[PDB]
Amino acid sequence: SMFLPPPECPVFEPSWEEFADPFAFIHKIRPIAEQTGICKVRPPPDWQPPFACDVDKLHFTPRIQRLNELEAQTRVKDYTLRTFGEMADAFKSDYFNMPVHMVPTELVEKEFWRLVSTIEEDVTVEYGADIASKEFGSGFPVRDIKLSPEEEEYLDSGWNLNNMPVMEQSVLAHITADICGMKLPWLYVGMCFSSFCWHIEDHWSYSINYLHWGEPKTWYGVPGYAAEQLENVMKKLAPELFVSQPDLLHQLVTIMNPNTLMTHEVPVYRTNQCAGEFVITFPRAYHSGFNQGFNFAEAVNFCTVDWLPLGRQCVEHYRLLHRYCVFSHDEMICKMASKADVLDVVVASTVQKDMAIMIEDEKALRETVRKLGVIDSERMDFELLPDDERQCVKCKTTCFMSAISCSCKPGLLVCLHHVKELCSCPPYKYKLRYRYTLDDLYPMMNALKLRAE
Ligand SMILES: FC(F)(F)c1ccc(OC2CCNCC2)nc1
Ligand SMILES: [Cl-]
Ligand SMILES: [Mn+2]
Ligand SMILES: [Zn+2]
Ligand SMILES: [Zn+2]
Repeated sequence: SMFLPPPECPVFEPSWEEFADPFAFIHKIRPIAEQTGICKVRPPPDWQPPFACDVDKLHFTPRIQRLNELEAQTRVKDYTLRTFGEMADAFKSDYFNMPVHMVPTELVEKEFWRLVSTIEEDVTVEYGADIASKEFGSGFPVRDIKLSPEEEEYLDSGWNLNNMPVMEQSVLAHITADICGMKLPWLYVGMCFSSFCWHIEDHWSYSINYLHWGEPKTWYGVPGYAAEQLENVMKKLAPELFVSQPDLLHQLVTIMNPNTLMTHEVPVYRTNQCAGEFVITFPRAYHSGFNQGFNFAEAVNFCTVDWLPLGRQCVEHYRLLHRYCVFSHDEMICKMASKADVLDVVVASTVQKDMAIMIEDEKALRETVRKLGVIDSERMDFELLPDDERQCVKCKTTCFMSAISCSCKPGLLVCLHHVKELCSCPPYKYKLRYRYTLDDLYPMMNALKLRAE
């Protein structure tokens, strides 16, 4: 009745030995956590990263948020940290007529789900969300300014979210294109009820979230295997969310009661993330939540070797949806292959397998377009073109292995799945533009094998 909290997601308390290597640890808990989509990680009691900031010199531009269930919000779009904190505490204090920390978390949760489902209430809140910048930096130590001995100890921690993307078992650790959205941490300043709508990460990546300080962040998570179930429920109740969008900056997302999902047989788990704790989201695991009060979090995307095959599947799914890519998965694979001699050996082995599938798929595609009567061809360094100059006109995929052009429509490309979609000219007028021949690729494949042994 009213709100039934979902069951608790898994909570892990690794020893320092377990904890020291984030990638080994994540791989370890994966059979458990991937069944629940999210999990919480409590670091060893003495892992205590130093937090320090001047609340008067940190500025940011707030986003405003209406709180209505099923209402469309867009994924992306001046306070000091102090003036925001004052506004945030006053809001929670006045809303509940209580001291801001005496408000029970159970109560804030039940109240959140009441207020979002009521048309009459028009509660609006504000929050901060931006990548690390010079005007507002990471909450973790970074090199620059003389650091304290305590800060230096955490500079190279695997769990320092600045390091995670560039560590050795990370797969995005070598991507050329400056995907600032996916290897840089994001900073989040929350207040009571400010919420993150249901979503999955770009390219179905992992995310790792650290709550540096403040009141808890409440999470709901859904395991990856249930992603399409959830989408079907949402399509049915809010179809306006699923119309086509002109770019990445136009994704539509919404607040939705997890009990609604649970009624439709979608497994949902919850947690309250407190200061000093990590939440990890797994590939294609839907998640949402809201902040209990004034707080400060930091989060980053990442991709492990476990993720690589899912990344390929995600881009295929993006193609089916005519959804824009953040980067080319094939380009990332080939970039790594080209650096095989310095790859971690397990990484080399995993990349080799994805590359084999890529090559077999590419062979079949090239044979198909040849049979359609595309004969002329020319090598092309796709990686040099801005993304918006190499997207398939039909399905918006970022091209890299190959594409079709026609002199009839200068600058336009289709991927090889959409050869019929470029123009009315006969295919013999087309050119196949390709990055590699088979012969270019097999030394790269062999290098990976040698590195992998
Ligand atoms: F996977 C690549 F290496 F890119 C690749 C794959 C296939 C290809 O052409 C095939 C298919 C058409 N006949 C010759 C072999 N050329 C290059
Ligand atoms: Cl409302
Ligand atoms: Mn997320
Ligand atoms: Zn296409
Ligand atoms: Zn043409």
